[PDB]
Amino acid sequence: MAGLGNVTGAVASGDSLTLTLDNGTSASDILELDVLSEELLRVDYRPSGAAPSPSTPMIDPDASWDAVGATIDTSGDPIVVTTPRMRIEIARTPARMTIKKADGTTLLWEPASGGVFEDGVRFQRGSTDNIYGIRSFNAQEDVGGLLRNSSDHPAHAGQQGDAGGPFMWSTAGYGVLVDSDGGYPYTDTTGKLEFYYGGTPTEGRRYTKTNVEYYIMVGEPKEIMASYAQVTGTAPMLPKWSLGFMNFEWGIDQDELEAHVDGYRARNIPIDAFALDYDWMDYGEDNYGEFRWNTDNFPDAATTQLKEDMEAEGIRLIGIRKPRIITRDFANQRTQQYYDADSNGYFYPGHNEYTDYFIPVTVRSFDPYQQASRDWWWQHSIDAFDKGIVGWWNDETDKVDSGSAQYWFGNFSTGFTSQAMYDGQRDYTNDGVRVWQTARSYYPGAQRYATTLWSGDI
Amino acid sequence: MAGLGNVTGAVASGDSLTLTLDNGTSASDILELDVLSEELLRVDYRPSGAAPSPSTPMIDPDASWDAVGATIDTSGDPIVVTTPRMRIEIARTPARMTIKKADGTTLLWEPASGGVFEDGVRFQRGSTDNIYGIRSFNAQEDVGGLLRNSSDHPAHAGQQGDAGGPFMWSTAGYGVLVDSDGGYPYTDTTGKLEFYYGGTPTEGRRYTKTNVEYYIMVGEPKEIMASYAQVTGTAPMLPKWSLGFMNFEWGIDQDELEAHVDGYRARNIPIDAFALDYDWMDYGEDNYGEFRWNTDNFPDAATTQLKEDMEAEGIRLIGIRKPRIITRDFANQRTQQYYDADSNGYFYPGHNEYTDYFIPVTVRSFDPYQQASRDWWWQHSIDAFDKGIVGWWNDETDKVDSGSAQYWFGNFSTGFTSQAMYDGQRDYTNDGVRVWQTARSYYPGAQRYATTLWSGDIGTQFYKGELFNWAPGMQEQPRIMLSSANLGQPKWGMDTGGFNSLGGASGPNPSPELYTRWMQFGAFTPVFRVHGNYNQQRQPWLYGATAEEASKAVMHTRYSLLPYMYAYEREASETGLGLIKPLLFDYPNDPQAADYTEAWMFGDWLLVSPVLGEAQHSKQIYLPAGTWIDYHRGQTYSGGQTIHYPVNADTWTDVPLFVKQGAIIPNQQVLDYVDQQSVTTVNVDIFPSASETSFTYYEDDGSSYDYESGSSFEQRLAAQDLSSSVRVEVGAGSGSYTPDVQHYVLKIHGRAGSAVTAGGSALTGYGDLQALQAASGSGWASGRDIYGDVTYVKLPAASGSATVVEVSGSAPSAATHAIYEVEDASRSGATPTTRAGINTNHSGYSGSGFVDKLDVPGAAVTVYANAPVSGDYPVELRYANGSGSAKTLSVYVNAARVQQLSLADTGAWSQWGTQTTTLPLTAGQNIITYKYDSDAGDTGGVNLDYIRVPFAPTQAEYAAESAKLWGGAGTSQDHWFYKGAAFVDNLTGVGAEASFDVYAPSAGTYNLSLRYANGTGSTKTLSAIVNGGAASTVTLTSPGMNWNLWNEHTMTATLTAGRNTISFRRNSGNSGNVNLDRLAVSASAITTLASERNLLDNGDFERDTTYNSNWTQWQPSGQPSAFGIDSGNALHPPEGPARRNQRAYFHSDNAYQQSIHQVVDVPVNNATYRLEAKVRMKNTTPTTARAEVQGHGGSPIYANISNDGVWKTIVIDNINVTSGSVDVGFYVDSPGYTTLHIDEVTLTRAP
Ligand SMILES: [Ca+2]
Ligand SMILES: [Ca+2]
Ligand SMILES: [Ca+2]
Ligand SMILES: [Mg+2]
Ligand SMILES: [Mg+2]
Ligand SMILES: [Mg+2]
Ligand SMILES: [Mg+2]
Ligand SMILES: [Mg+2]
Ligand SMILES: [Mg+2]
Ligand SMILES: [Mg+2]
Ligand code: NI
Ligand code: NI
Ligand SMILES: [Tb+3]
Ligand SMILES: [Tb+3]
Ligand SMILES: [Tb+3]
Ligand SMILES: [Tb+3]
Ligand SMILES: [Tb+3]
Repeated sequence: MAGLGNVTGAVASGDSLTLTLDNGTSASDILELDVLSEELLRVDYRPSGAAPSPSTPMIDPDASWDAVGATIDTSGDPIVVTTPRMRIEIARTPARMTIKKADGTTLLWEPASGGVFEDGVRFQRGSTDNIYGIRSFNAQEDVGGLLRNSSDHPAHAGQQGDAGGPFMWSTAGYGVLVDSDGGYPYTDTTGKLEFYYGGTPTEGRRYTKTNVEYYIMVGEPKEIMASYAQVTGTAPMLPKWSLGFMNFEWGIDQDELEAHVDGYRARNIPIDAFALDYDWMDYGEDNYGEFRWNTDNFPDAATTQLKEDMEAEGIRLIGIRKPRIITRDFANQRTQQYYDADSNGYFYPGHNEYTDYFIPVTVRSFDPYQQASRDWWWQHSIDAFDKGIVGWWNDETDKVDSGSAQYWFGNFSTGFTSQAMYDGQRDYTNDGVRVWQTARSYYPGAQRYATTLWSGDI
Repeated sequence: MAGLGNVTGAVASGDSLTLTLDNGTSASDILELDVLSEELLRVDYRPSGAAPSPSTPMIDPDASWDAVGATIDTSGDPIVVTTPRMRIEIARTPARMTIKKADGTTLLWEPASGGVFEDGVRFQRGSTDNIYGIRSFNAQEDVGGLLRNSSDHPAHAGQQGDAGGPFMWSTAGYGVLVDSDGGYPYTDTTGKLEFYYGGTPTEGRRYTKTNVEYYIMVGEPKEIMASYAQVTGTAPMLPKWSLGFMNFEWGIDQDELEAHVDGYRARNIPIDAFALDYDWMDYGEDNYGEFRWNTDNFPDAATTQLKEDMEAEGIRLIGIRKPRIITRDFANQRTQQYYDADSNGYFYPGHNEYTDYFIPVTVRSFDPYQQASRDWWWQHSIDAFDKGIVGWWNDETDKVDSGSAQYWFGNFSTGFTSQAMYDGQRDYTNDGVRVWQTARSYYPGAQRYATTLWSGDIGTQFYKGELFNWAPGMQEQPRIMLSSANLGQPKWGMDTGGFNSLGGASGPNPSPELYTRWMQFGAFTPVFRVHGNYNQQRQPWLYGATAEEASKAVMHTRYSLLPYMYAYEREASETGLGLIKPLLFDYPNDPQAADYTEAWMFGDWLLVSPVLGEAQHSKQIYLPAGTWIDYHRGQTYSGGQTIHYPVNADTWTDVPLFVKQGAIIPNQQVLDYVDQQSVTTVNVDIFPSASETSFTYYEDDGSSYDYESGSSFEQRLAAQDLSSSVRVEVGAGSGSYTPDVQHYVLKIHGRAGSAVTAGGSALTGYGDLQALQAASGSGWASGRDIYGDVTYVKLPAASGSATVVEVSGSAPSAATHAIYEVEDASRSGATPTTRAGINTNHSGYSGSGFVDKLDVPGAAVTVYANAPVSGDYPVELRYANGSGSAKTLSVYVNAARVQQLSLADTGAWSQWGTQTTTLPLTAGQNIITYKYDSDAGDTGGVNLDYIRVPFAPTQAEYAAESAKLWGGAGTSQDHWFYKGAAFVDNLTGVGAEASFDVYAPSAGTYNLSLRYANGTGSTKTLSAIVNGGAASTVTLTSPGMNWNLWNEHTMTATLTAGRNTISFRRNSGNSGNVNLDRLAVSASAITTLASERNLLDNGDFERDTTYNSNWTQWQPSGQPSAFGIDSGNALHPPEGPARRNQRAYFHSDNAYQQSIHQVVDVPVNNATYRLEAKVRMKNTTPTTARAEVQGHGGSPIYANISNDGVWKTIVIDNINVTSGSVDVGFYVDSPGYTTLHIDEVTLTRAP
C-alpha cells in the first residue's frame, strides 16, 4: 500500500503546519501536524483532503494545551519543526517524517517504503529498542512478559482482566498513540513499529475513521505516560476509602456481613469496604429487580438504615452490576425492564436475548453398580411412587459437562440405574405394577430392566 | 497379536466341545465351545486354562436354552460341529474356526494370520457384506447411516441419545457379540470383522475379563436379533399406557397441568401421560429434596390425591431423575443425603462434587454507547445508591459465554458503562460524592470515568499449571499488573487468594501459605481485595494463625502508609501515574529492568519483591542503581546487583521491601479505616541522599470533587545529605483546604545530630522521642532504630512560610533497646466491645498510658518489632499486677505460643514491675503478642505499660536452607529432627557449598556452632571460608549410621563490622557428604536457642507429606486409617491449622479408633519435661479423645480433649523422665463423625 507522495504545499501558522501532498488527482492529500506540548505531536492524515471523522472515545474531548512557540522552517528540504525537547523533519519528496530529540538523536522514522497511509501508520526504529504497551493478559491466557518486541496481537479491551490499546512506546525515548476502535499493532526485531486499522475485529467496530489521527510522544517513560494522559485523560481521584482493604463476597446476607465486619474489627484488622455479588439485588425479578436491593438478604436496605449503620462501623458497600437486564421473570412474563429497553432501543447492537443461569447448586454423581446403593436409591423413591410418579425419566446417566467437571458414567450406568427402579418397584408392588423408564443412552443388557431410549437434546 | 496354536485335545460332551491348545508351556490354553441353539454358538477362550472372569452385565444372568443335540465329530481335521442350521469347523493346526451355514456356505472365519487371542477376536468375511450395529449417533454428532462397513468407532453407551456395544452383524447371514465393558470394534472393506478390548476407554472400565467370551449367531436378521436377546435379555412388557402420547414439560405447576389435560380432552386429542421435569421435586433441598414431591408446585401431591385425580382423567405421571444428589443446602450446610452417601460409599468412583444450576433466566445485553441509554441506566441505579451502593463493580463488560450465546462487547463498553455511573452520580450529588468503580477490561479513555481494573477470574494456585492449566495463578499477576501500568491503567487489583479451582465453587480454597503470600503481595498493589467463588470465604482468620497474623501485620503497614499512598492517587489526577510502576519507568536504560516483574515500585521510594514461591527459603532480588536499605532488617545494599535474600519459610513473616536512597515517606498511626479519626501528627521517615529529593504531602476531604477547584492542601518536603549535615526544607502550605495535620515528626535516618537549626535558631533538644512528642512547640531529639542513627525533629505543619531544617553533628545514642509503648500497639479480642483498652487511671506508667481490659478471654495486645537477624532476644515487659496474686498471660511470637508468663503481684495498680523473657525472633518483622488465652489456662488480668527489645541479640542464628547454595547443595525434608523448614544436603561434589551472610556489630573473634548430620559411619570434612579468606578445615565426626542424628561443630571466626560471608564448602581435599541445618553465632559461649527447644520431629506436621517422620499410627486391625495431614482448605468454610500450613486430623464417617505416637530419647535423663499441643474437635462427641504421655518411667498421664469446635491448648506439665524416653500420643474412640485436629505439638525441657 503506497506511501504519501511529494509535498506541494506547506502552511505554517502558530503551533501548526499543514502539508498538501500530491496523490496525482485534483483532490490533494492533507497532513496536519500540531505541536501540543514541547514533547507531543498530533498528526492527522486526511486522504484527498476529506474532512476528518469524529475521534473515538479514546480521546479526551475537553483536552487542551498551552501554546508552545515551536519553530517551523519551511525554507528548505526537509521542512523542520523544533521545540526545546524534539526535532521533527518532514522530507518533501516524498513526504516522510523523521522524529529526533532536540540534540539530533534519531528516534523513529517513516521508511522510504512508506509511512502513513489511509489504513494506518508505519515506522522504523532501532532494532534493539524495547517496546511496551499494546496488550496485557487475561485470566485464560499464557501470561508473557512486559516486552512487545515481536508482537502481532491486536489492540483491544479483551475480556477476563485483559487490557490493550493502540499505544506502543519504548524506553529508547518515544511513544506512538493512534486513535482507533480496535486494530492491529505490529512490531518486529528488524525494527518495525506499525499500526493498521484492518478489517472489522472480533469485538466489532462502532467508530470508523476515514482519516488517521495519531500522536508522537518524546521522552523518558514518565514523560511518555504523562503525554498519554493528556491525550486520553487523567484519572479522577477516587474516594480515599478505596486505598483500604476490601472483602468481595458471593453467598452473603445481612447477618453474615455484620458477623464479618465484627470479625475484622475485633481483631484490629483494617478494612474499609464490603462488595456484594448477586445476593444484594433482586436479579431475576420484574420491575427492575437487577437495580433494587434484595431485602430478604438485606432487611435494613429497605431504607437507608443499612448504609448508615455500616458507615458508622467504617464500611462502604460496593454492589455487582452486569451490563444486561432480565427480559422474562421466573414465570416467563415479559418484564417492565424489557418493554422500556425494547421500545427505546437500548439493547447492544447484534446481541439477542439468551438463557443464562445464576443460582448454583453442588451435587455429586451416585453409583448404581452397587446393590446396596440401588436398594438405598429405590427406598428413598417409594414416597414419590405412592404419590404418582409411575414412570422414571432417568436423565443424564451418561456424562457430566459442568465447568471443569467432565465426568463419564460407565457403560452399565443406564442398565444399573434402570435396575434400581426395576428390582425395587417389582419387589415393592409384588410384581403388580409394570415398570416404565427412559434414558438417553443404551448398552447391551440394559433392556432387561424396562427402559426405553430417547435421542437426547435435539 | 499372535494367534492360537495347535489343537492337542478335543473333549466332546453333549452340546459342548473343549479344546486344549499348545502354547509351548505346561499351562495349555483352553477354548470351550457351547452350542446353545441350532443357530447360536458360545465361545470361551481362556488363556493358560485360567478360570474365566465373571461375565459383565451385558449377559442375562438367568439365560436358558433347551438341549440342542448337536453333532460333534472330533475324529478328523477339521473337527466339525453341526446342527440343522450351521456347521462349525475347527482346523487342528493351528486352531482356526470357520463358520458356515448347514448347506456349507461359508460365512466367516479366523484368518491364518490369527483369530481369537488374549485381547479379542478377529474374523474375515466377504468384503461386500454389509455390517450393522456397533453404534448409533448422539445429539452433538454428525449423523451417519446404518452401514458400518468402515468402522473404528468405539463400542460404548455414550451420551445424549447414543447407543452402542460389542455387537457386529451382517445381512449376509451372521453376527458376532463379545462380552466386554467398552472396547474397539473394527471393520473394513477388505472384509475384516474384529473386536479388541484395548486400553481403558474414555468412559472407564469396571469389569475386566481375563478370558474372551463371545457368541456367533447364524441367520437372517430377525434370527440374529432374537439370538442377541436370548443372550443379553428380552425386554419386559411396559404398561399399555406406554403406547400412548406423552407430553413432557419443564416449567409447570398443578394448575397448568390440569389446564393442559382439559385442552387435550376437550379436543378429543388422545394422551396417556405427562412427564414432569425438576418442577415435580424439591431439588436443591435437604432431607432428600431430589426424591420428594414439590407441594408448592403440586399441592395435592401431599397425599395420593393428585395421583388419583390424574388416574381418573386417564393421565399417568412421569418424573425426571438425575443419578446424583445435592450435597449442600442454600445455606451451604451438608445435606442428610450427603452424609448417608459419603458414609456408605455411594458416590460414582472418580466423580467429585461439582457445581450445577437449574433455574435459568432470560437476559439481554444493554448498550452503554447511547447517551439516552446511559441516562436510563443511571436513573434506575439512584435508589440503590441512596441505600448504600457507593461503588460499582461492573462485571462482564467484555464478552458473553453462555452456550450458543458468544457475544462480544465493543472496546468502549467499559468506558461507556463507567461513564453512565460517573456522569450520573456526579450530577445527582452535585460533585459531592466521588465515584468508585471496577471493571475487568480496559481500553484507552476508560480512566476518565473513574474506574479500576481487576485481573478477572484467576486461579487459586501458585502459577499456571500448578493445579490446572486453564487459568493463571498468583505468580503471573505481577506481569498482568505492570502490563496494565504500561497501558496507562495503574489502578489495578486482583482477586487475592484466587477465584477458580477444580470443581468450580465446591473446589478448594487457597492453602494457608498461598493465602498468606498473596495477601502480602496484594498489600503492595493498588486495589487491594479478596474475592472467592460462590459460597466461599476469604477472611484471614479462617486460614490459621500464621495467615491471620501475617495478613494483619502487612495490613498495618499498608494503613500506616495511607498518606504516602494518597499523594499517588492525586498524582494520577495530574499525570495518570499511580501507586505502582515497573522498574523500567525509573531505569529506561538498564537491560535487567527491561522485562523485570518479580519486583516493582510502590510509590517513588519503595521497591517491593514479595515471596510468591511455595516453600521458598530465599530470593534472588535484582536491585537497580542506588543504595537500598532493607525496610524491615535495617541493612544497606549497594545497587546494580542481584542479592541473595534469606526468608524464613517457617514464619511467613517476611515481605522483602527496600527503601530507595532519597526516600521521604509520610506515615501515620494505624487506623481500622481511612477516616476513623483525625490524624494531627504525621511522621516523615527521611533517608537522605547526596542529591535533593522531594515528596509533596497532600490532604483533602477524601470524598468530593472539591479538589478540582483548588480545595486541597499540599506541602513540599525535601531533603539532602550535605558534607557534614542533612538539610530538610518544609515548604509553605498551599491551597484552601485546612488540613488536619498539625505537626510533622521528621525521622531523619543516618545521622544522630548534636544540633538542629531552623531559620538560624537552634531548636530546643529533648532526651528522647517520647519527651519530644509531649512538648508543644518545636524540638528535636535523637535515638537509634533498626536503620541506625536517627534524629527526630517536630515542627508545625501548614505554616504560611518555608522552614529549612539542618541537622549537624554526630552524637550516637548509647541506647541498648527499642521501646514500644503498648498503648500505641494493636489491641484486640473476641468481639469489638471486648478488646484490650487504653488507660491513664493508675500512676507510674511510661508514655501516654498503658493497656488494660486483658480480663475477658481472648483480649490481647500485639507489637510489631524489627530485628536485624534471627536469634534470641530478651524482651522486657513492663506490667502492673495489683490483684493480690500471680496472673498468667500467653506470649505468642510469630503465631507460635512461646510461653505462659507468670507475672507476680507488684503491690498495687500504680506499682510496676518487669518480666524479661527470651523470645525466638526472626530477621525482619516480628509479631509479639501478649494475650489472655483462656483456652490455654491463662488468667489474664494485668495492665501492660511497654516492652523493650534489644537492638542486638544475645546469640544469632542463620538457617542453612536460607543460605546461598551452590555447586549441587540443595534443600530437603527427607530426614528427621532438622530445625526450621528444612536442611541442606548434596554437599557431595567439589564446589558444593552453603554460604551464610552473618552480621557482626564490631570487628572481633566470634563463636560459631554449626548443626550438622553425618550418617556415613566415619569422619568427614568441609572447609570454612570467612570473607573469602584462607580455607580452614572443618572435621565432622559421625555418631553412626543414622542420618536422623544432629551434632554441633563448634569453632571460632574472625569477623568485620557489618556483613560477613562464611561458607562451608567441599574443596577438593575435603570429603563432603554431610548435611547442614543452622549456623549459630555469638560473642559469648553459644547455648540452646529459643527456636530449638522442641524435642519432637514434625510436631507441627508442616513437613511435606511425601516425606515421613518419627510419628507412627495405629488403628484396629482391618479398619481404614482415620489419620491424615493436610491444610483444611478443601473445606468450606476452611478449617485451617493452628500455625503455618498443615495440621494432623482424625476423621471417619463411621465408628473408629485411631492413635498417633512418637518416641524420643530425651537429652537429659532424671529431669522434668512438658507436652504442649493445639487441639480442635468437632461434631460427634467421642467416648475417648486425649493426648497420652507414657513410657517415661512413671505411669501413663492423660489430658482429655473437650468437644468445642475451637482451638484449645493442652498442657501436660511435670513429666519426670527416668526412662531415657518419652512416648507422646493422641488417641480417639468414636462412634463416627468425630473430627479431631492436632497441631503445634512440642515436647520441651520444663524449667
Ligand atoms: Ca505506656
Ligand atoms: Ca534448618
Ligand atoms: Ca501446623
Ligand atoms: Mg496548541
Ligand atoms: Mg479506510
Ligand atoms: Mg424484593
Ligand atoms: Mg445347552
Ligand atoms: Mg487381558
Ligand atoms: Mg379439573
Ligand atoms: Mg417442600
Ligand atoms: Ni488480548
Ligand atoms: Ni458413540
Ligand atoms: Tb458467605
Ligand atoms: Tb409451562
Ligand atoms: Tb467422608
Ligand atoms: Tb505532581
Ligand atoms: Tb531546594
